[PDB]
Amino acid sequence: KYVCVRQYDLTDCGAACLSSIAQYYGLKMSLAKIREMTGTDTQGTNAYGLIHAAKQLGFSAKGVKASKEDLLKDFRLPAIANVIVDNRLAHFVVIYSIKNRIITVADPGKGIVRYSMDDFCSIWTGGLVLLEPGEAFQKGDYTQNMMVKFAGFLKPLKKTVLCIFLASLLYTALGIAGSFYIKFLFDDLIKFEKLNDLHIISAGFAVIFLLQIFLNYYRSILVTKLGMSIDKSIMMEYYSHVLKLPMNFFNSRKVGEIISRFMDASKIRQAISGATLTIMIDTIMAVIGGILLYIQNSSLFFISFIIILLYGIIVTVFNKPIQNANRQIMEDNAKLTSALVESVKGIETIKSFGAEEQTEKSTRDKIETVMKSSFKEGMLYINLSSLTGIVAGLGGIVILWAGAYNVIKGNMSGGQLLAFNALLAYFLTPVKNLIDLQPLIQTAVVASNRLGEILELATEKELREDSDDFVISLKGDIEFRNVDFRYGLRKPVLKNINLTIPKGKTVAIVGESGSGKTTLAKLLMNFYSPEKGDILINGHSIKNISLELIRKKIAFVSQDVFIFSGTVKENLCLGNENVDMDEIIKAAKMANAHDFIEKLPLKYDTFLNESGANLSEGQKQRLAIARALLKKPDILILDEATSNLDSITENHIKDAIYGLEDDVTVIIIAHRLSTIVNCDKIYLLKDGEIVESGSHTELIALKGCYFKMWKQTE
Amino acid sequence: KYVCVRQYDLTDCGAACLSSIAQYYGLKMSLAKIREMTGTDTQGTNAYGLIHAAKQLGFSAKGVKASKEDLLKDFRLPAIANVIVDNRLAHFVVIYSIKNRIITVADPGKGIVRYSMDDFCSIWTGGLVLLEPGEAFQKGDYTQNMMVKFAGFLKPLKKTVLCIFLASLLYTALGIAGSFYIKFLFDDLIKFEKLNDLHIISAGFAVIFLLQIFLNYYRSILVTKLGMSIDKSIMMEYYSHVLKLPMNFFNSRKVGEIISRFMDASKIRQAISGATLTIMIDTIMAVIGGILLYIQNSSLFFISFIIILLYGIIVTVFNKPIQNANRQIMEDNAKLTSALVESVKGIETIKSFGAEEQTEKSTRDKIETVMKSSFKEGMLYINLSSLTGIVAGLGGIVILWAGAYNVIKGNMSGGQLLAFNALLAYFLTPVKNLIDLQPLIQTAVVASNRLGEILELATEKELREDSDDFVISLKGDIEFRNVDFRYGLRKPVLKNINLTIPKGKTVAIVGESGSGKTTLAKLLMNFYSPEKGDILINGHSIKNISLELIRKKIAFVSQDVFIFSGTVKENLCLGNENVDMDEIIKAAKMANAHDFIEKLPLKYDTFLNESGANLSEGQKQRLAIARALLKKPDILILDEATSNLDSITENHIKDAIYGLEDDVTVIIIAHRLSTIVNCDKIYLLKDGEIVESGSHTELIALKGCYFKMWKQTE
Ligand SMILES: CCCCCCCC/C=C/CCCCCCCC(=O)O[C@@H](COC(=O)CCCCCCCCCCCCCCC)COP(=O)([O-])OCC[N+](C)(C)C
Ligand SMILES: Nc1ncnc2c1ncn2[C@@H]1O[C@H](COP(=O)(O)OP(=O)(O)O)[C@@H](O)[C@H]1O
Ligand SMILES: Nc1ncnc2c1ncn2[C@@H]1O[C@H](COP(=O)(O)OP(=O)(O)O)[C@@H](O)[C@H]1O
Ligand SMILES: [Mg+2]
Ligand SMILES: [Mg+2]
Repeated sequence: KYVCVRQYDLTDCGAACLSSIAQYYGLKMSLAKIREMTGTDTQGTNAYGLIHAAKQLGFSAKGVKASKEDLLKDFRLPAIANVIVDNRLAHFVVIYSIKNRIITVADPGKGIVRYSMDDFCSIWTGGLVLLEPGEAFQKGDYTQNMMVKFAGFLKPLKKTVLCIFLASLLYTALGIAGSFYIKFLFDDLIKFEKLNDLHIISAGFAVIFLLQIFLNYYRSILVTKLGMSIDKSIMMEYYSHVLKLPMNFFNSRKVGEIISRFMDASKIRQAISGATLTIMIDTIMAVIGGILLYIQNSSLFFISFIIILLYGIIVTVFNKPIQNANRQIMEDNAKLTSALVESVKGIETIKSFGAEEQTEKSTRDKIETVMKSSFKEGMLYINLSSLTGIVAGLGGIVILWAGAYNVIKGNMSGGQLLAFNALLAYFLTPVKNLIDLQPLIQTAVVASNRLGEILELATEKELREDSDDFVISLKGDIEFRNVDFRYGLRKPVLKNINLTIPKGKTVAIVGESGSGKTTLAKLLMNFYSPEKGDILINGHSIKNISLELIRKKIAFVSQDVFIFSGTVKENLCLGNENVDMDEIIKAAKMANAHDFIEKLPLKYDTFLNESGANLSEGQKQRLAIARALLKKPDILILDEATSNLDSITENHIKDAIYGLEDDVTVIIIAHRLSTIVNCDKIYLLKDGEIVESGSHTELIALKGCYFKMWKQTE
Repeated sequence: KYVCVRQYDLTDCGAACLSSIAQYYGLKMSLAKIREMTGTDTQGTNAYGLIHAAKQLGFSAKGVKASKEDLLKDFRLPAIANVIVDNRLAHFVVIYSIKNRIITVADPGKGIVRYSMDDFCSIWTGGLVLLEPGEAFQKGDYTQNMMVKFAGFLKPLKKTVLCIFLASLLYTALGIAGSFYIKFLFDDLIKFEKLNDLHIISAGFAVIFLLQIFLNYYRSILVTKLGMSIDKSIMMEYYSHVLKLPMNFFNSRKVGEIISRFMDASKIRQAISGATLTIMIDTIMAVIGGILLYIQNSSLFFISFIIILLYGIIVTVFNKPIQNANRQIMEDNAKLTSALVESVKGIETIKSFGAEEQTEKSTRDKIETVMKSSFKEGMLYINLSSLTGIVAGLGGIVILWAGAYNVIKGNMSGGQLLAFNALLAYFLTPVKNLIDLQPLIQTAVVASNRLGEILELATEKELREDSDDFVISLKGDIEFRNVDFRYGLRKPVLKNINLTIPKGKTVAIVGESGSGKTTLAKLLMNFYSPEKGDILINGHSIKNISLELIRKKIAFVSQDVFIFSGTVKENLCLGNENVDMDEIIKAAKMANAHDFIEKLPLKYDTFLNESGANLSEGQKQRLAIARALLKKPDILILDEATSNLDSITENHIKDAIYGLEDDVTVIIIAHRLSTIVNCDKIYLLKDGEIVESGSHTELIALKGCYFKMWKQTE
């Protein structure tokens, strides 16, 4: 069988292909784990990541660039081929069989498809990855059934589910009892002209219906409460786990990918609470209805069974094409909305270049594509509805025909036929719902896998080693031994930095843009870990210091500061909750912010709308600096904290942090060389290694890269 | 009556309040016209904007701060009051009546509400705007009916609407004829034991049903085609008008506000093609069904009429609360999504400050609020469904009861009762749909107004003056006369900006961040117009040159560069539709971009994913510079176009610009002073003024702000 693992996101096509190959060869594991192994980033994965993950997964993989002629030759069928769609997006596919000019490929985006050779090589890039099990490829099933894990949420709520079951049973029994009103009307009351009996029986059936309505009300309230509880539990569990995952999880994913998993909570709930309750109620409901129908007449029961069989066959046949059309519509709508967002976000360039006519044409073409996909799905739905209506109406007419024939033959009465028509609802609707549960359960299973593969990921605290409790301070020499680092599986950023930062000293790191300075700042702060080597504080390894203390004694002022929607009192007290106002005022004094914030409306409680969109960039930078010095750190890192600020405020903060109390280490990452000349030591980093060090005068005396940069920049 | 104009967006509370006041006083205008009159930006309007718009509208408006005791006294009741909603939003409300300690206020976000004086004063800021009509307040109704305007898309589609109407009439007639099968069964066939007649009549009714199904198929296909056509037409008209609007429309609105009308298009279409057709079909079909039911039996028809009256009353009663609950749910979901996006985007700061615990608490609280709103709406729906089910089921039971009574009394037969039960569908479903049209029509009207206020806005071309056809190029001295400017209604950016760029000589403009240099760059390109004075080229006013020529002969490289999703060639040729590859290569060389593009996969057709997300900042900026020089301009503006470049590329672009042929004017807006020294003339901008002009030699010698900044920044 050709395994085709669906891709959950837009950037895990290669991971999906590798998972498909592994499952075909007998190894099934989490797709999130493989996506971590392949070094998948926000820009998808590449061939090298696939080969590396296959090699370290047990396979014996290799890469090869081949033309169309090489495909005619013989080799291992299950290979991964890099393809390009629409002179556009680059995907990966799994070739499963090279037949006569026709190639079967599993594409994670679409499914199992057949491409003729010519168009395949038109879209297939020359790259190719060959896989084959090696010496150590122990087969396994390292994954867990995730519907059971989420269904375990029903254990605390067994009292609510039990009441729903009883209410549903009583509702069904009352409805079945009340469906015989039409039988009692024609066979007994109308025929014999009984009036008092008519009134009494009608009043009794009205009371029965009112009881049925009350039971439905109670059951609906209970079901709504159960669904809300399950939704809240699932969303809160997912969010609580996500907030603890390491930093390499957030930089390998987009905001949309993380946020969209919340809808998966409702998708799972719709089958955890809905599908199970529907099954339990409708199985007994349909069994009772079928027994009663067979009691009424066997032939009519068989006719109704044939009707429901035809309905189920039609629905099962139409299942997959409808979901394919829905996926295509979703893709087209995403493309159209992305184009609209891009064209309205860069409207200034379009206006300047006079491209308002071609943008309109492109948008119209995308709208046409969306309409074509919508028409395809609508035609599918119309065909399905027409077939279902034919089946239902012709079955009803045939049931009436056969019932009239049976009444004529004397096998049954007219009231019995009308009672059969009434019980047809209580027999067919449960089975109809049971059949219709199939599309919901598949979507719920997909969402359960998508949301629960993340829950298996180890958090940041679980990956840490054993910590030594005798360390209570981070004051001391900061030693960078031979440190390697690379963001995932890209080219290395840091190669052989080996430096020492003395305690209580103002140290500066300068270099070209995109050279590995912010990377060093994040490495010191324990975001990510060095691939090779160690980082030491006061002679102690960075891995042996508790994560809570390491994040509480190191303050960061990033290049792209972030301010959350809230009061200034809350934006300046993100971590701690018990802090005096005097400390906040003192912290804002050194950042040249208190005078600015005082001019704002009210006091240190003004709400910052839209992540501080009313704020300006320099003001937010001052706020971030104030927060950093408010944290009272042992090490303070300023990653270009004065890039936007004017000369006066920059000088003010420079003299403020220059004369700080206590032996608090200060590191300043600078792009403009003239900004800092008074730093105790200056480190020159060019392409991932330090080349020069010392005081500013010392590097000037020693002719080298620093002097050339100073001369060409000043 | 108390007028309460609801707000269409999140930033038009003050505009909605002013519109409500005007409508209360007899003047009705478009909300978009008022919104642009108030100077509403993306952060909303304030008291000054409302006062200015009211004075422009003929009112005699004033602004004053009021205390709690001030409300005790008497003043003009219809006044706008600034309030603070949930310590987050600076909203505006319209006070209408001051009753005994209870204040009636129209809030555009909620409706007409009543606040206790204590609670209001707790949520009411001291500010107050008093409005009163002046000498010139000629009333009117300066707006059009958007529903009638959007109903004009049915004119070319009058043939399709006619086919649908005829098919629906035939379908309804066939169904009404086929509903008598059960009447023929019991009164004629079963009673008299007719078998061959039974088979013949059953076959005939089956054929009738098949014809009905075919008619439904054809009508559904036509309806789908009609809906798709109308939706596409509305969407394309809206986008075509939006692309032609001035820039003050695009920077006063968010991206979401502009994009959200593409769903309003579908909302309008749902009533353009749904409401009219439903009315036309259902009125006639309900009339026929009611006449037939009255023919069958008068008392049962009256019972069914009472049933449908009760259903309509219940639906009308439950209309408003359901939509209020839905709006509340939408607001809460939007808040939760915004919080989730904020938390995910700023995960680095949360981790660095160890604030995962409190972010989880805030998200849980927002989830709880969402669940509360969801439960309120669910309970409203449960109550509505229970009442409707009671009415329907008890009506059916009562109809069966009264029909049996009439059959016993001899006023009708059993088959007549069964036929009445059958025709109950064709009588009750039409009126049910007509009653259910109310939520669709109101939402469609709101969406139509929202989408059509924009279409009344004047485009960029319509606001221009007469164009001089004798102007063919913009090569000449560029004179800024006494020029004032201010974005929207904020603090003015330029005061007396007066300067002269010589023809063909490279000139630089320097200053602080947020000083008003990019504003000058936009002003020279007809984005926005100066409040006072004129801008001239070669003695010709900027307002007398065709907008097509101005945008064609001026090239702009903004501080932020936008790259559109597409091949490099398409981006480099955004405006012109015809150009040879040699010029593209030549332009790329002088911007130091050709070498980078060569190393990319493919040569120049490399599609740039996600608006060029693959490229770096320097690569994007070099590509934009290449595009601008490819434009072949007469004036080239570089608004900080060398910031992200390294020194080598900076020098290459610098001496490429200095090596430009022809007398092409070059303007360079520079932040770093050292970046430009060789410019022919330098203008210094500090506060909306040029205080010092000249080359580097004289400006350094002359003591002033430029000398101080050069000394303190180098
Ligand atoms: C909650 C949602 C409910 C929605 C339904 C809304 C309606 C609800 C209420 C409906 C009741 C009122 C509607 C009319 C009912 C009688 C009509 C009829 O048969 O015609 C006859 C009624 O004249 C009579 O003789 C009266 C005797 C009543 C017969 C039994 C009716 C059973 C309905 C159960 C009662 C309702 C229980 C209420 C429970 C809901 C007239 O023709 P006749 O045969 O010649 O009459 C002989 C005497 N005569 C010559 C003097 C006239
Ligand atoms: N989040 C990320 N994911 C993948 N690669 C990154 C990320 N951030 C930076 N890089 C890469 O690492 C290199 C180092 O950049 P960085 O150290 O951030 O520059 P700077 O030191 O100027 O802040 C860059 O060339 C960039 O391509
Ligand atoms: N899109 C806008 N809407 C409203 N006000 C703006 C907008 N852009 C700029 N401003 C205001 O006008 C001034 C113009 O500054 P600007 O020329 O952008 O500075 P710079 O030359 O450093 O880019 C700014 O101080 C800002 O407050
Ligand atoms: Mg950086
Ligand atoms: Mg600028």
